Amino acid sequence: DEAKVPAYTLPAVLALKSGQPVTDAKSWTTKRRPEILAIYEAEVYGKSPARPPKLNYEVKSVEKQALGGKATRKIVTIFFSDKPDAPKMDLLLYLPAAAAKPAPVILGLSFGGIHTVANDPGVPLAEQWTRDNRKQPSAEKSRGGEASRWQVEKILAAGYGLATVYYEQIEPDFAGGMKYGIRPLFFKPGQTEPEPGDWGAVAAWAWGASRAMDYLEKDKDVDARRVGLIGHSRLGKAAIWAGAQDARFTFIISNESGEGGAAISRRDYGERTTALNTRFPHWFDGNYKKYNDRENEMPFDSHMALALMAPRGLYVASAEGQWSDPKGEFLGAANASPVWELFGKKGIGTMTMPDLHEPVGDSVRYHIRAGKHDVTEYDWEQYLKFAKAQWG
Repeated sequence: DEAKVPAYTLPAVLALKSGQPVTDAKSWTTKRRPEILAIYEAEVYGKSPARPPKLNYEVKSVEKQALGGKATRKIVTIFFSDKPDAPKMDLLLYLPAAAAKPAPVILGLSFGGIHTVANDPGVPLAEQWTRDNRKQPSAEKSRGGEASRWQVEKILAAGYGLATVYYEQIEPDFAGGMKYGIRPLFFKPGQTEPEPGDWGAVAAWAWGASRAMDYLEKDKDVDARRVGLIGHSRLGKAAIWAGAQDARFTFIISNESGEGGAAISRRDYGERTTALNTRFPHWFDGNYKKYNDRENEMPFDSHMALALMAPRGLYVASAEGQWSDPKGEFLGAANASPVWELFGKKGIGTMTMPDLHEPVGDSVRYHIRAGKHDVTEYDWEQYLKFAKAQWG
């Protein structure tokens, strides 16, 4: 019920903390954007390490005519650490078989192992984490189980490749899972746990997407100028911050990403933040918890986080049907859009929430669709049109 939504005044994305106004793109790039990035690094997602000077990886597998002659398939292992039994991740890549040149790639963070992304028997079954917080090999019945969320046939049809990484290889997603992930790798000598401004798990997943990018820009069959990033749900939060931190993504797609993602926090009284920091204490850094239930007012809201993409592409999307707030995510994008105008680009183009199946916008796009929390065939149809507008 929209009459029950509190009203509020958003922090001004185009004013500095002093109150001085941001007057042009120069001033955004040199003054305001660094200040917004610093705010979110300290109070929300946490400080991450710098880019590793050298990527340690191995191309484990390269096959032709995969997917019924439709694709070239690779599988690449990226090591976060020389040690043994150390954290590492398996990047799956499908490039179109007919590719005459290095091809654009959509990179994605996946909720399942690489065997869930297509119905491809050449792909080894991956060990996944379960409802009981155990890790164990996946059953063959699970192959292609996420296939409808990735629609690889449409992507190749459009002339593009798809790259995916299973996110829990970077850090498993349950409270207590940090010890199995990359964050312990960067502790100071005799450091037991993260300081309250250090990266949390969302930040860790984002940092992994950027190491996937490190590899994509070495692969001669990939157009390193034409990579984008997609994430769903909690991984849409990750994708927002990876986009903020990593200028190489020409666009990000953030599908139904909620609180700490695209959604405007001030549309409730801090209860989503508490629920998240309570149930998922690993997601955000220790400073974020002071904002629970408005015990402190946030010196930010989500339109500022989304503006960290400007002037690159941004697609926000929602589903009609729950525990989500689609209009909150629309208003995230619409209130970030002024920043794209500083650069001569077009944003959402409206402040009125559209109806079902009516995509709006140019460099910032939005749609709401029927159905449940998911990624569907309808979504990818609009995403691949976005991608064409973004890539030429």
